[PDB]
Amino acid sequence: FRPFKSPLPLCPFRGFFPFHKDNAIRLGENKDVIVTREPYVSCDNDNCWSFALAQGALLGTKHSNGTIKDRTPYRSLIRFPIGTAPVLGNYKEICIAWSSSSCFDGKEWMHVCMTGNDNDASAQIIYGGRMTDSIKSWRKDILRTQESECQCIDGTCVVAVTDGPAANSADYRVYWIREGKIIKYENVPKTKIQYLEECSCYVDIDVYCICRDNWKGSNRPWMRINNETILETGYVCSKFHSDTPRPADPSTMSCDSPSNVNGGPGVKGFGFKAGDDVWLGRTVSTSGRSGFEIIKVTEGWINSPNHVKSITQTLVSNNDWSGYSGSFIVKAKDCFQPCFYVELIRGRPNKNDDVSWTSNSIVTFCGLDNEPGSGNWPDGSNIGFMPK
Amino acid sequence: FRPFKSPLPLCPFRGFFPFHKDNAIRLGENKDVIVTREPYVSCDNDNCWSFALAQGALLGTKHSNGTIKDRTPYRSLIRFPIGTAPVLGNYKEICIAWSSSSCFDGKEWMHVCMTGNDNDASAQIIYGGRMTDSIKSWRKDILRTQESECQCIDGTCVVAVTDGPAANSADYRVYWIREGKIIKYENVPKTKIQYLEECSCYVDIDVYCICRDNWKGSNRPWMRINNETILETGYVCSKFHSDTPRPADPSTMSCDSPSNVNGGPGVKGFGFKAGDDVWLGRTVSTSGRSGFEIIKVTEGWINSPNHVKSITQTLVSNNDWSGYSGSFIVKAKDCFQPCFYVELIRGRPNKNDDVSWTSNSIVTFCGLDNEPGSGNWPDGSNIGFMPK
Amino acid sequence: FRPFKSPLPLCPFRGFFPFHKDNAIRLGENKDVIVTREPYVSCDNDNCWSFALAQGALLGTKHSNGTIKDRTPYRSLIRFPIGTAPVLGNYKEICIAWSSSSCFDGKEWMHVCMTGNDNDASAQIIYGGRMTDSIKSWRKDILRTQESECQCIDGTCVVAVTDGPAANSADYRVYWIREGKIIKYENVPKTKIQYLEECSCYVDIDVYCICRDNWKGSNRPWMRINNETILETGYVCSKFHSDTPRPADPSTMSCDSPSNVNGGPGVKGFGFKAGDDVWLGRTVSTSGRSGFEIIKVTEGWINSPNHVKSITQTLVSNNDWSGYSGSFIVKAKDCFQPCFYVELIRGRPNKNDDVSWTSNSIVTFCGLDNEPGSGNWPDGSNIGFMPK
Amino acid sequence: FRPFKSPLPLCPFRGFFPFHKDNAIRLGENKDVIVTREPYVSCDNDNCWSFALAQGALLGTKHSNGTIKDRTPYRSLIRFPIGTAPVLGNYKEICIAWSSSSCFDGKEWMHVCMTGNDNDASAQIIYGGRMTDSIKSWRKDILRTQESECQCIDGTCVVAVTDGPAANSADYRVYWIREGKIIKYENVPKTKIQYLEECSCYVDIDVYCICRDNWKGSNRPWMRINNETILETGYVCSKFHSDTPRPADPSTMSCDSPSNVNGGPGVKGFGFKAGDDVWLGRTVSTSGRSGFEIIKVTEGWINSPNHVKSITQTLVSNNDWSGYSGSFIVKAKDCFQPCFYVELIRGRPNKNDDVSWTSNSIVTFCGLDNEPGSGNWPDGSNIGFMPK
Ligand SMILES: *[C@@H]1O[C@H](CO[C@@H]2O[C@@H](C)[C@@H](O)[C@@H](O)[C@@H]2O)[C@@H](O[C@@H]2O[C@H](CO)[C@@H](O)[C@H](O)[C@H]2NC(C)=O)[C@H](O)[C@H]1NC(C)=O
Ligand SMILES: *[C@@H]1O[C@H](CO[C@@H]2O[C@@H](C)[C@@H](O)[C@@H](O)[C@@H]2O)[C@@H](O[C@@H]2O[C@H](CO)[C@@H](O)[C@H](O)[C@H]2NC(C)=O)[C@H](O)[C@H]1NC(C)=O
Ligand SMILES: *[C@@H]1O[C@H](CO[C@@H]2O[C@@H](C)[C@@H](O)[C@@H](O)[C@@H]2O)[C@@H](O[C@@H]2O[C@H](CO)[C@@H](O)[C@H](O)[C@H]2NC(C)=O)[C@H](O)[C@H]1NC(C)=O
Ligand SMILES: *[C@@H]1O[C@H](CO[C@@H]2O[C@@H](C)[C@@H](O)[C@@H](O)[C@@H]2O)[C@@H](O[C@@H]2O[C@H](CO)[C@@H](O)[C@H](O)[C@H]2NC(C)=O)[C@H](O)[C@H]1NC(C)=O
Ligand SMILES: *[C@@H]1O[C@H](CO[C@@H]2O[C@@H](C)[C@@H](O)[C@@H](O)[C@@H]2O)[C@@H](O[C@@H]2O[C@H](CO)[C@@H](O)[C@H](O)[C@H]2NC(C)=O)[C@H](O)[C@H]1NC(C)=O
Ligand SMILES: *[C@@H]1O[C@H](CO[C@@H]2O[C@@H](C)[C@@H](O)[C@@H](O)[C@@H]2O)[C@@H](O[C@@H]2O[C@H](CO)[C@@H](O)[C@H](O)[C@H]2NC(C)=O)[C@H](O)[C@H]1NC(C)=O
Ligand SMILES: *[C@@H]1O[C@H](CO[C@@H]2O[C@@H](C)[C@@H](O)[C@@H](O)[C@@H]2O)[C@@H](O[C@@H]2O[C@H](CO)[C@@H](O)[C@H](O)[C@H]2NC(C)=O)[C@H](O)[C@H]1NC(C)=O
Ligand SMILES: *[C@@H]1O[C@H](CO[C@@H]2O[C@@H](C)[C@@H](O)[C@@H](O)[C@@H]2O)[C@@H](O[C@@H]2O[C@H](CO)[C@@H](O)[C@H](O)[C@H]2NC(C)=O)[C@H](O)[C@H]1NC(C)=O
Ligand SMILES: [Ca+2]
Ligand SMILES: [Ca+2]
Ligand SMILES: [Ca+2]
Ligand SMILES: [Ca+2]
Repeated sequence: FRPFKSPLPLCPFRGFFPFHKDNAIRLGENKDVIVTREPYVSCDNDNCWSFALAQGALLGTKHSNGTIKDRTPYRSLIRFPIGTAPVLGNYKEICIAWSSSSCFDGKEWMHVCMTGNDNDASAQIIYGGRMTDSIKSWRKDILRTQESECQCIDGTCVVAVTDGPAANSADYRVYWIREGKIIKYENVPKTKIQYLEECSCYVDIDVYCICRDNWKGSNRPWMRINNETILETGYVCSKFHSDTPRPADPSTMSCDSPSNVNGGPGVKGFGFKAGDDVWLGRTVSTSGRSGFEIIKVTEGWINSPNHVKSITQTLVSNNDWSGYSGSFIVKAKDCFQPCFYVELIRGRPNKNDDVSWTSNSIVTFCGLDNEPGSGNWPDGSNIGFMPK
Repeated sequence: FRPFKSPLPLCPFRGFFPFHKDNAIRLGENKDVIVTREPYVSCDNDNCWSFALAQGALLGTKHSNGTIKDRTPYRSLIRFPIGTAPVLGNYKEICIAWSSSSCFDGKEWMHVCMTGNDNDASAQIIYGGRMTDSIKSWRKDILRTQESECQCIDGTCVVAVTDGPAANSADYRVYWIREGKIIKYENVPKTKIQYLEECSCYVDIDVYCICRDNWKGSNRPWMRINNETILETGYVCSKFHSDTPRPADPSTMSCDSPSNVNGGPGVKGFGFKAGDDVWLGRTVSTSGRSGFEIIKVTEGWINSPNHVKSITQTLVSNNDWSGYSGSFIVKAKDCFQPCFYVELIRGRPNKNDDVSWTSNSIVTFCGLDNEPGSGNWPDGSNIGFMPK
Repeated sequence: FRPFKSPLPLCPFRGFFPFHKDNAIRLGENKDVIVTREPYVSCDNDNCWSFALAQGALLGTKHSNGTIKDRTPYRSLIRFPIGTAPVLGNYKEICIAWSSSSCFDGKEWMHVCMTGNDNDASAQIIYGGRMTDSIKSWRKDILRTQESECQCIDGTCVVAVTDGPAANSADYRVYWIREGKIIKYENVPKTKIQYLEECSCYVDIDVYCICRDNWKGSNRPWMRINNETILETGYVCSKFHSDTPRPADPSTMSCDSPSNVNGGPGVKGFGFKAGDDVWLGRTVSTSGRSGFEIIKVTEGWINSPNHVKSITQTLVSNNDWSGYSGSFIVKAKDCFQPCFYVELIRGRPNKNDDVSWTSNSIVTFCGLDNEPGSGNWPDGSNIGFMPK
Repeated sequence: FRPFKSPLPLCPFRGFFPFHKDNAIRLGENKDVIVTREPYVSCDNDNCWSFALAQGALLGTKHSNGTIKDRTPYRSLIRFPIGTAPVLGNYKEICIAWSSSSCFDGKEWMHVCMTGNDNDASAQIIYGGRMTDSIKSWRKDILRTQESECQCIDGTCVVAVTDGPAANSADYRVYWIREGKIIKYENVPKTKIQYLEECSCYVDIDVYCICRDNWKGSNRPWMRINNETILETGYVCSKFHSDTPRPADPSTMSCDSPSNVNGGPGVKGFGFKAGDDVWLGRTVSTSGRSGFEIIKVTEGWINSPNHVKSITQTLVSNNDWSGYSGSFIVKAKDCFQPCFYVELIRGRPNKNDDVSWTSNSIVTFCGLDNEPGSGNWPDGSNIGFMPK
């Protein structure tokens, strides 16, 4: 018997520390590793797990040629031990999916899995391994979800779902799901947020989601959500923006609207509110998906003339490829510890990755109330050693 | 402590949704995957599992040459995580078998495994991992069983077993087995059913089995069974037939006899009675094992002038190979959810699959009381990429 | 909490039925499988397991060349799921060993593992994964044990151990071990038995062991043992002998001494006393390790003029290689079910197995009180397909 | 519910016996095995486990070229079943690490993982799978730890940590950690010990650590520690030294200071105090990392004119490569059994290992109060068979 996960505050932290790293591309040199992208991490009562969207092919085989393609019927959400490379001998297949989210409610896993035609997709809700509910595409344009962990409070899980065009109009919703049954949904208000995709969420009493505006905002949109409703929305105030591409630091402080510059295409990313301050992950490059750093911006959560980057940890050098990044939480004593993963994409379309496939490895970090050291934890593969 | 599975009704449903897909042939390009055919799915209290008859060889090796052959001593029933490809690092060997059925009674797994010479086979009954009973061939002509899950109610498992020629006379029986001990059997009445093989069964209070007539019927025979006896028998009334080959729609309504057209060879398939209606899986082709669709036929379970195909979901295109299909159930709150798998056969004898082996992948779907979208989930292998 | 295994009688049986088969050599064609020999089977409360002496090399690699050699420091007792091929992704290493025995006492596994120099070996006793005791070679000539499961009654495990020359003098002992601690040993009386090695044991209230005389007896020596002492000894009375080599049927009835013909080298084998009758496994060939059959000899356990082979099941044809065979038991309701495995050796020194390695696969059978069918379950590998 | 491990005495023993051996290099001939070094063993309530620092590459692949390098971001502490080779299908990734220690407190695993830049490393403390605390490099010169198991008494784990130069000044500390939270640390007194690295520890009521002086001592430094503080320190009195390199036997008795001869570079090793006597592991060679033997020195723990080598077991011949060695304990009834592992390094820089990689296999031994036999258990690989 296990209770449902509760609404705990975020633990205090002052830096991020290297946790797990899978070295999946390096370890895939002899064709053992499953091709993936859009990885994330989520934990149950006992263990943290790696999740990713597999491509139904082994890295370096002929079927891996062309895996830059985002949506195929051969993509499945898979789970494998955290920090391990995904191989046929260690993975589990969760569901057929080209977009997904997963979260553990304290008793069972819930997953949200989208698959099917772009104009007629459906999301399958899996709870305790059983398919319990579904969502039908209502805008017939790539029904899609977080690509990282959802969050559950007192038995009700909250997940962000989008249907509609990129870089233009589109519907953005939150769904509330309890024991695998959809309870209700809300259309996200568009008073502030103009575009929202690929939300990265965590719990700090309430659920906070920091997402991707792929049209007009180089600043990230966000929502605060509880077990019943959407409480607040906005864009991250920080004049130091954290999407990619983005303007050079320092840029504009826009708490209530997109920056209206360098809006697309964006990249999935995350952040953590801490009092009036905010921590934001971002690529080191302002233009491309290279490097990864996390910054703390003093008073960055609020409207203030005092935004300053008080801390910058460079975790993946700008000479190394990155990709999506997302938040996850780990229960501590009476608080949730903030953690994140970084997707390290290798292959197409990265300049000079002369192989025909596209895949990734993973690195992860967790927050502690201690001072960090420094290092660099990139994918580490020599692309010239790899089967093409 | 777990109770025996009970006689629950089928859940309401109005469409089928993509669940798990293993992409086993694609993932087998580098010779990691075990050669199989006749797969199925069955679930215990905690997990659903893939089962299949392995061929005692890895795909693309020299020993895989000629695996079109149905019965050898090197075939074993194996189990592997649902939606995963079967590899040496993840499989379990259940028993030596070239025909099988498995079901979980709420406490333990039962398996029925036939092996040996065509004219002197025996079925081994395995219960909780121990060999507990057996059936000796009494007609000395390929003693054989469902190739999908059996069903257990209140501790008594029911399984269909056949001994005798194809496309001609033969004995068809149901066996009742409790904690691995055979309690009784009955010869299936031949008042209506003329041929019965490869039953696909599920629970809707009672056990319903929809099977394969490989001689005179393009319509499928069926039985309703409880923990003690056979309650009813017939052929599916639907004027839209669901075996392969079969006449073009619309055909004859034959509730009580084979259609007497396009009788053989047939293919293993399934259906679900829903009130007076029936859902039937079938190949898209009326002649060959290509494509897969499921249809709902209004009043298709009964004698009626009003049969109409109210819903048709095309799940595997007619340009893609299919194969056997079968039902399985998953316990929900107070009902059983109807699900099915489709075997996607690649290799011999499929036209233009120029390899020497025969194997399959798996895709699965479950029923929900929601409207589905649309898509296509075929095997997906480029046969020209495969080791021959 | 689990009780110690009790002294139950053997279940009634009238035939043997195919259980698990690993097809390990066939599945090893692509170099995935660990080289082994001297396999056996033993079960705990929940599962049966395969055990074997690995050679510290993968089949078909350069390190597999020369693995006909019996004793090296690179041999370990390994365990893997019953009926699966042993691969790096599924095995467990139990202990360093070039001779072993294992048994489960109802609570924990005990293993006996010999390794080291031929003239200074030691046996390590492992209990619940901990090394708890040891036996030092006292004759300095290949201290060695059963190569199949030992037996435990009411917490005391019994295992046969030999030290000394082949085809000549030597010490034969039984050891009693409780929770991994050696309690006592006895030198086996030489009033009847003249040579004893590689005992195959089972429980029928008491422990019965049927062993290998490698010097003067083509008939098999046997012992009856309880939790304190050796109760009786003899040679199997049956005038149909069951070692290899052996005289043609019918031969001499020798209840109390070796046959004094075709004495060596012998092969590990087994049998089951059933009332006054006996079941004996044997190679089909009277000269070599080819084929496998089991016979029932009426009144074969006793001195009688009425010995007749009432049943003969041929399980591996004489055209196929066999090897060691041994008994194991599986708890049923209030009796122990008799089962056995057969080692199917491929490679050196088998005529026309033109490879440089030596390894095996496994097939297993269990007894039921039903009539069997017939079949053939040999290794099944085409040696010409194998890496040499 | 499990209690914390208690302060038990060491069991009596008079010799060491072969336990588990992985044969990892032999089994890695076909590129299945993960490249490692700095292995060790540690046990929980149920099982013993192998741990090692992986190099994020498979043995014999192009990424394995150059793995002699000690510290990279691609190194992770991994865990795999004891005596098995580490492969993608069986390993778990514990944390990112180029130096580590692990121990089980009776309830959960704790790990200490150092990674990052040489001049700015941090140690992450993992407890029950969660990152709970950290240590920041305070001397900015390769913050580092035991490379073998730490020890926990009554819930408080003790681990030795070093920061600073080799063969010169440096800080050496002990940290006390409880449920993953750092409680306190102490700088090790330098009244006797002048250099301390890579401590091998065990429990004999208190924690005893025997370590490596890499500057001035061919004799090994040691500490005795309890759940609150450092109790005593010294160098092992034995006039037979046990580091590598070292003077030939017999050398100087130095209980309170380094020998001041053959001081560096040293090698990680271990020993066990037994009354006034001491057991010491050492390479057979006095100059290089070849062979392995363990000696008992009568009165070797104390200042005495009577030091004599009463027992010498040669476990790996001087013709075979060895490497690091370390202690671990296994709970027996009311005492802890002393055990050890030996790292068997193959590849660079070993003379005539003409491959581009560096890796290891493992062999292990445990102490019993019985007389041992003799044997040789080296790595066993033919380096000429290996992919380079
Ligand atoms: C939603 O959860 C509340 C409990 O959580 C509190 O209120 C939330 C809206 C949010 O602010 C959390 O951080 C708070 O901790 C549930 O409220 C309980 O309802 C039951 C039944 O009415 C009642 O017996 C309890 O007193 C309430 N508990 C508390 C602490 O107020 C509420 O039912 C949840 N709603 C849904 C739709 O599940
Ligand atoms: C990656 O694949 C491309 C494309 O392969 C072709 O189209 C695929 C959909 C499939 O049908 C393949 O069988 C086809 O070959 C490869 O580019 C092709 O290379 C072949 C052989 O050299 C050549 O005949 C074609 O003209 C090429 N087609 C195109 C459009 O460029 C490419 O070589 C593959 N990359 C690697 C590293 O193998
Ligand atoms: C078969 O099962 C019944 C219980 O199931 C009911 O009857 C079946 C035939 C079928 O119609 C199900 O859908 C029904 O739910 C067992 O009947 C029980 O028998 C015991 C012992 O006699 C008696 O104490 C109970 O009252 C009965 N329970 C009910 C609900 O009637 C019957 O024993 C089973 N038969 C066998 C051979 O196992
Ligand atoms: C698949 O196998 C066939 C048949 O192989 C032959 O018969 C088998 C039972 C076994 O004994 C094999 O060793 C035999 O070679 C292969 O067809 C044969 O190919 C060989 C080599 O080219 C040729 O000498 C024979 O004449 C062929 N035999 C026949 C009856 O056609 C076939 O090539 C294999 N397919 C693949 C893709 O390897
Ligand atoms: C050996 O086991 C007996 C119990 O088993 C019975 O006697 C054996 C020798 C054998 O014949 C079995 O088949 C029988 O079932 C133990 O006897 C018990 O001893 C305890 C302690 O003295 C006593 O309280 C019980 O009454 C005895 N039980 C029975 C059924 O007689 C005996 O202790 C065992 N000996 C050893 C050395 O472990
Ligand atoms: C199996 O091995 C033999 C022997 O290999 C030689 O001795 C071993 C102990 C080891 O030192 C190897 O490196 C040696 O090569 C092989 O027979 C040898 O083959 C080589 C190469 O053709 C030849 O130079 C030697 O003269 C042969 N030695 C002997 C004694 O015959 C044999 O070829 C191997 N078998 C296979 C299938 O590879
Ligand atoms: C450290 O452990 C002691 C108990 O262990 C004893 O003392 C150690 C220093 C060491 O010598 C061991 O070998 C001994 O077995 C803890 O002492 C207990 O403290 C509690 C709370 O004050 C008290 O109720 C008990 O009486 C003490 N138990 C004993 C046996 O004396 C002590 O608390 C531990 N200290 C820390 C910092 O955790
Ligand atoms: C092991 O690696 C060395 C070095 O490889 C070179 O440097 C690496 C960092 C990486 O950049 C590689 O791609 C480089 O090739 C190999 O030595 C090189 O061999 C190549 C090919 O023969 C040659 O062109 C270079 O001159 C060599 N470089 C040096 C410094 O020697 C070496 O061959 C590898 N060993 C094995 C067994 O493959
Ligand atoms: Ca943007
Ligand atoms: Ca038909
Ligand atoms: Ca003999
Ligand atoms: Ca030194």
